[PDB]
This record gives sequence, C-alpha cells and structure tokens, in this order.
Amino acid sequence: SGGIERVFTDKARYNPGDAVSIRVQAKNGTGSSWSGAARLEIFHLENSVYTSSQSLSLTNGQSTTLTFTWTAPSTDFRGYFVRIDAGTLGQGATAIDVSSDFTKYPRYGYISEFESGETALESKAKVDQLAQDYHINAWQFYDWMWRHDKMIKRTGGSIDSTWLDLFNREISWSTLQNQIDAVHDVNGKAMAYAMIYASRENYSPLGISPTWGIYEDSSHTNQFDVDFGDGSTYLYMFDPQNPNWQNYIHAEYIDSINTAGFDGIHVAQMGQRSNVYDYNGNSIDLSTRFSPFLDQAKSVLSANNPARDNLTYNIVDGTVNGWAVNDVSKNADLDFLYSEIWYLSDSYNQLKNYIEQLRANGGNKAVVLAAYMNYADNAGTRYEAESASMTNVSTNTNHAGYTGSGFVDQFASTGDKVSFAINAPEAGDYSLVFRYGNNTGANSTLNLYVDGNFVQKLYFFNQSSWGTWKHDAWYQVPLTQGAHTVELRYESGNVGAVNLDSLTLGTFDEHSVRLADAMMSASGATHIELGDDNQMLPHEYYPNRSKTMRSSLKNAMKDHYNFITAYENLLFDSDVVPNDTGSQFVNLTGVSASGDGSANTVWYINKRTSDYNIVHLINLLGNDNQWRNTASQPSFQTNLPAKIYIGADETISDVYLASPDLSGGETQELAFTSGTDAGGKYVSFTVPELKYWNMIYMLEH
Ligand SMILES: OC[C@H]1O[C@H](OC[C@H]2O[C@H](OC[C@H]3O[C@H](OC[C@H]4O[C@H](OC[C@H]5O[C@H](OC[C@H]6O[C@H](OC[C@H]7O[C@@H](O)[C@H](O)[C@@H](O)[C@@H]7O)[C@H](O)[C@@H](O)[C@@H]6O)[C@H](O)[C@@H](O)[C@@H]5O)[C@H](O)[C@@H](O)[C@@H]4O)[C@H](O)[C@@H](O)[C@@H]3O)[C@H](O)[C@@H](O)[C@@H]2O)[C@H](O)[C@@H](O)[C@@H]1O
Ligand SMILES: OC[C@H]1O[C@H](OC[C@H]2O[C@H](OC[C@H]3O[C@H](OC[C@H]4O[C@H](O)[C@H](O)[C@@H](O)[C@@H]4O)[C@H](O)[C@@H](O)[C@@H]3O)[C@H](O)[C@@H](O)[C@@H]2O)[C@H](O)[C@@H](O)[C@@H]1O
Ligand SMILES: [Ca+2]
Ligand code: NA
Repeated sequence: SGGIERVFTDKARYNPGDAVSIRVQAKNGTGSSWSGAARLEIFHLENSVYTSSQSLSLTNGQSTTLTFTWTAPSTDFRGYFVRIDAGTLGQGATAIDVSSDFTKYPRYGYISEFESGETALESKAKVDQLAQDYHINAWQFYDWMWRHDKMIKRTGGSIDSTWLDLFNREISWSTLQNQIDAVHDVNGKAMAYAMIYASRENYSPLGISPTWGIYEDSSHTNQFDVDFGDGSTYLYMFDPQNPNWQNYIHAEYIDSINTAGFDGIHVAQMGQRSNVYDYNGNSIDLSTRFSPFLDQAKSVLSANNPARDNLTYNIVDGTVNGWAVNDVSKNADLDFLYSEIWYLSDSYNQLKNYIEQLRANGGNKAVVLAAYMNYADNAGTRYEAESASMTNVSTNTNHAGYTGSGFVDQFASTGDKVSFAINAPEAGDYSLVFRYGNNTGANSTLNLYVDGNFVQKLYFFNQSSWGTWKHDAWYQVPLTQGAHTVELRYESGNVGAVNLDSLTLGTFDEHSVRLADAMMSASGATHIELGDDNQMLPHEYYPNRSKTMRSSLKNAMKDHYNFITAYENLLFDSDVVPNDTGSQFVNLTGVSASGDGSANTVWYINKRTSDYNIVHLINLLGNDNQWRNTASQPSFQTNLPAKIYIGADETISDVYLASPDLSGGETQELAFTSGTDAGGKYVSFTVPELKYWNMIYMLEH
C-alpha cells in the first residue's frame, strides 16, 4: 500500500457542523505512470455514511496531496473510521472525532520542552504531528512554570521572556505561547501542570505561611517535603483544605489561565503520605482533603471562564480501593479522571479491574492512565562493553549481575576509553543507554562522543555496592541510517570511576506496548504516552528520553489511535459497561482461553452498550500476565473458530470484527450461526485473524 503515504485531517477534533479537510499524501513508486481513482469512504461503526472519489494520475516517482472535504454530521460525540482506496497504488486510513468537548473522549499527550531556539514553525510542526498521527486533543504542559508557587516569572508587572525551572532548564515564554497557539489551531486544549499543595524552598518572602502547611508531627516541627538531593531545591507541602492556601494557589491557577492562555489545570500530587498533621497539631487524613480543594478550584475556574475551566487530578499509585481512589473518583468535580499506576496493579486483570472501578465511581467519566511502559527494563538492542574497543581498561567478571561474558572495570583516569560500533537500522533518534556500576561514594562522569564529536558529559550515580547495576545514564541523539561510533572517554575534568556493562539502544518494546494499550482501551481507558516531537513517555519526569519508538511502533500507534478514535463510541461512551453477570463464556477451538487475563491464553473481555454485545480478544498466547514489562511477539492465529454464549434474553442480528492490527482498523462483517445446547444460547463464527487485539461488536436489533 506504499503509494498512499499519509492520510490525516487538519484538526484533532471537530464540532458538529465543522468542515473537515481530509488530506491524502500519495506517491507513485510502481515504476511507471499510474492513472486511476482515489476513493474515500467514512464509516460510523458498521455503517457507511459518506463516499466520494477523485481521479489521480501520477508520473513515475511523482507525489501529490489530495483533499476531500466533508461536513461533520450533527450528532455530537461520534467517532468515524476513514478509508482511502487507490487501487493498485495502495490504500490508507485515518479517523475523525466529532465532539464539542474533548473531556468525553480525551486523547491526552504532553509537551515538556520550551527552548528559546524553537521557532513558531517548529512548535507548530510538533503539535501538528501528534494531532495528525494520533488525534491528540489535549496536551499536558509539563514543567513549564518558574516555581510551583509562582508559576509565571515577572519583573515588576512585566513577564520575563525566559526563566530557569527547578532543574535549571531554560523555559522560553514565546516558545510556550507558540505551542499553546498551535494546540488551539488543531482544536486542542492546553492543560497546565500544577501541584495541588507544593511551594518551593524559601517561600515566606512570597507571603506564604508555614501555618498553612502539613506536618509530619503534631508540633509543627517537620513540614512534609520533597528533597531533590542538592541541599537547596525542595518542594514543601501544604494542606489542600486550608482556605488560605486555596486562596493563594487558586489565584496562581487563574493567573496561568488568564495570562498564559491555558484551557485548564492538570493538578498533580506526590501520593500517599501517612500520619499527617496541620500546623496546630490536629491529626488529619490527607486522602479526603483533595476533593474539597478540587471542587473549590473548579468553582473559581468556571466562574473565571467557562471555556477554560478544565480540571483533572492525578490519583497516584492506582489500584482497586487505593489511597484517595474512592474519595477523588466519587466526590471531586473533575472533567475526567487521571491516575498514575505504580506497582499495585501489576497484572492485566488487576489493572482492568481498577479502570472499571474508576469508570463506575465517576459515573462513566473518561479515564486516562499514566503507566510508563518498560519502566524497569533496559529494553533495546544491546552492545556488550566487553565486546567493544577499549583503551587503558580491560574486562572483568568479579561482581555478579552483569550481562554477557563480563564488563569493563577501572574506568577511572584520563586516556581511558570505550568505543562501541553500532548500527542504526533507520534514520532518527536513538537513546544511548549505559548499564553501569559506581560505588566510589560520589557521582562519576564520562564524556560522550558520537562519530568523533563530543556530545555531552554524562553522570553516573553512586550506588551502594559494586554489584549494584543501573541503567539510568543515557542521552538521546539523532543518527543517520547505518554505522556509527559511540564513545565514552575519561578525560581531563571527569571524576570518579565506573564499571561499564553495556550500551543499549533504548527502545520501547512494540509487543508489550500494543498489548498494554489494547488492554487499557478494551477496559475503558486511554493512556498518556505520546508528546513533544513524537516521543513516547519512558518515566514520570516527562523530558526523559531514555527510550525511543522505532518506526514499526510508530505505525502501530497510528493504527491504535485511529482505532480508539473511530470506535470511541464502543469503548468510552457512558453507555459502555461491563457485561460481567450471567456466567458468560467464550470458547475457542485449538487455543487456551481465559476470562481473567491469564498467561498464555486468549483473553476475552465482555462489554456492552444498549445496542451491541461486545467481546474483546486480547492475545496473550506466549506471554505472561504483567502489563508493563517487555514481551515477545504473540502467537498469531488464523481461522480461529469461536463461540460466544449470550443471555437467552439476546438475539444477534449481525457480527462485526475490527482490529487496529487488520487493515487499519476497518470493520469486517462475519457470517455466523446461532444455536443452543447444554451451555446455553450461543452464536458461532470463525475469526480470520488474531494478532494482538480484536474487537467483536455484535448488533442486537
Ligand atoms: O509521580 C509521583 C511519585 O510517584 C512514585 O512514588 C509514589 C510513592 O510515593 C511514596 O514513596 C516513594 C518515595 O516518595 C518520596 O520521595 C520521592 C523522590 O523524591 C525526590 O525526587 C522527586 C522526583 O524528582 C524528579 O521528578 C521531578 C518532578 O517532581 C515533581 O513531580 C513529581 C511527579 O508528580 C506526579 O504527580 C506526576 O505524575 C509526575 O509526572 C511527576 O514527575 C514536580 O512536581 C515536578 O515539577 C518535577 O518535574 C524525579 O525525576 C522523580 O523520579 C522523583 O520522584 C528525591 O530526589 C528522590 O530520591 C525520591 O525518590 C518520599 O520522600 C520517600 O520517602 C518515598 O519512599 C509513597 O510512600 C508511596 O506510597 C507512593 O506510591 C514515584 O516512585 C516517585 O518518583 C514520584 O515522584
Ligand atoms: O577511598 C577513597 C577513593 O575512593 C574512590 O575511588 C575508589 C576506586 O575507584 C577506582 O576503582 C574502581 C574499582 O573499585 C573497586 O576496586 C577495588 C580494588 O580492586 C583491586 O584490588 C584493584 O587493584 C584496586 O585498584 C582497587 O582498590 C571495584 O571492585 C572495581 O570493580 C572498580 O572498578 C579507582 O581506580 C581506584 O583507585 C579507587 O580506589 C574515589 O572516587 C577516589 O577519589 C578516592 O581516592
Ligand atoms: Ca556486559
Ligand atoms: Na508481560
């Protein structure tokens, strides 16, 4: 299908009645002149709702961009699938969301970089790329602010043109305003990251009072804090129910909306803290104190500007009945729910049950998860340090836990070097990740050279023994396709020493990422995972680029995001509920099945709306039951016979199967038969292909 290179729209979301411009980028590479038609067809679920055609002739090697126009139908909150057929030139797909309000079907991305060198054109391109490729309709702006308690830096009444954030990055006001403008141009919303309860160090000259603080004891001796490890930089924590702190920080939220032009506030927190006291020594349960803060915040935001009053709150460490889970999801006036998952919902099934709880508690508000894929894994192509070209250092095996046949030791003085000969299979960004040991008692440093040029000085953190390997020393660089040299040098001005195990081209595992996203969306949530210039999120610190997506995963993500936009009505509507009572059952011939996301099975998940019986098949054949870690390619299946049991209450008019894995998400209608036996009333068919994820939607009269 390689002639049709891109299919996309001008915006990420449309109001009913809007003109939608569908673009088709085509290039003739058949080796000789081509003449024919490009045929557009738009579907809402199983139903075709628009078709149109344009003739197309291209000389060998010739490219062009067609435009089809369409008016968004008048029914609000509907997703559409888009097919482009150009015959022998190939085909393509995209999707369209018609929604007056993104908080119904949020597709959340992020921006975390605000360099002054970034032009308005480049800011537009990075927003356009996410909007066009994935229909991202909201961006979380991460670490834009000057201080947590003084977000826009001013000299007198004048906004400073740049400022340094808490890690000393330079934030450009003009770059930030350009990005916000670009987001608004695609009908996106810009959400400002802000803490619920943080000031920075030395807060009293800003008129903030310790008497508004939360404390670790009843004598106001130690205020809860966050220690960034340099002996100066901290956050201090405050009581979200305190009316003075609310006054203070809600005014900063408002300033951010009105001055910077944000469309809402993404309210963050640090997560569970125990045995909390106010300044006067009253014992308080912090977990029930967010909801009153958030209700009040929503009130002043909505009063200030009903169009820029969006609000969510991070439920940190999400799990069924987790800390603050019930109080927030049930009582807080939020537009959608957001939760960062750590280690309390490690299996696919646990995480499914948590999403389900959030959906039920919130009255089927939208749910977005932050769930950093491959977080603990040194995923990617590995080059063993002991197999590299090393100067004035030699190999060893005398501390356990190394990969390969050993590691490089005593990397500790001027003239020492290790040079890796790597290959980039495609042009693009590469995360260069070093697994190392350092027990010198302080940070150690080395200079990084790529193809003979100095790129950065890198820091290698002190660990607690020499048998303690880490892989948090990394740097991302652009590489051309083919051979390169990556070199670490101990030069003048470097300090300490390291053991070096390996270099890895830090890469998100395509397989795990597809399974996790399928699981989440089939359960009823989306996933904040894409941001900046086509980065995927590796870590809670969003500017982290310790892993990169390769092209094969970028395509799978385009398909996935096309799929969750096109079928948003079947995945995320307030209609959509679990179909969990009745002993409902799926039988697959030749493969192990399971209803609870067991290892090495095809998982079925049962959902429904008033019109459809929906069955998701998620293919864990050949893989474990953990969602975050790396995975192998699933055992793909062909012509899989299936039979789905249904309440005798139900009669099924049609069987439809759509998958982001198959023909871009396009629905196929399947022939099926009904019957009855010992197991109850059933329907039966052949699934032609299961790779990662199939959604079966079956129409009921
Ligand atoms: O995402 C929140 C939180 O999630 C996980 O921890 C949850 C657990 O917390 C408690 O147990 C862990 C540990 O927590 C404390 O110390 C943590 C950490 O503190 C210092 O480093 C802080 C971070 O510094 C970098 O991040 C910079 C950003 O800091 C702030 O943002 C934090 C996050 O807010 C989230 O809401 C959001 O989703 C996320 O994107 C943000 O990154 C700030 O607002 C931003 O402006 C900054 O950019 C660094 O990159 C992070 O890794 C650090 O967390 C110290 O230097 C570091 O050494 C500490 O580990 C307690 O002090 C400690 O006692 C406790 O053991 C709680 O007990 C558990 O129940 C709960 O599950 C992550 O593991 C954690 O890292 C993260 O902050
Ligand atoms: O005590 C103050 C000094 O401590 C820090 O430097 C510590 C060492 O760093 C490098 O060596 C790294 C090396 O460390 C261990 O090796 C221990 C011994 O092993 C052999 O006996 C060897 O012959 C000796 O050199 C060494 O003492 C780990 O087991 C090994 O895997 C590591 O690679 C330097 O090369 C050493 O000279 C240091 O002792 C601190 O950074 C220094 O500034 C301080 O002087
Ligand atoms: Ca090794
Ligand atoms: Na897994």
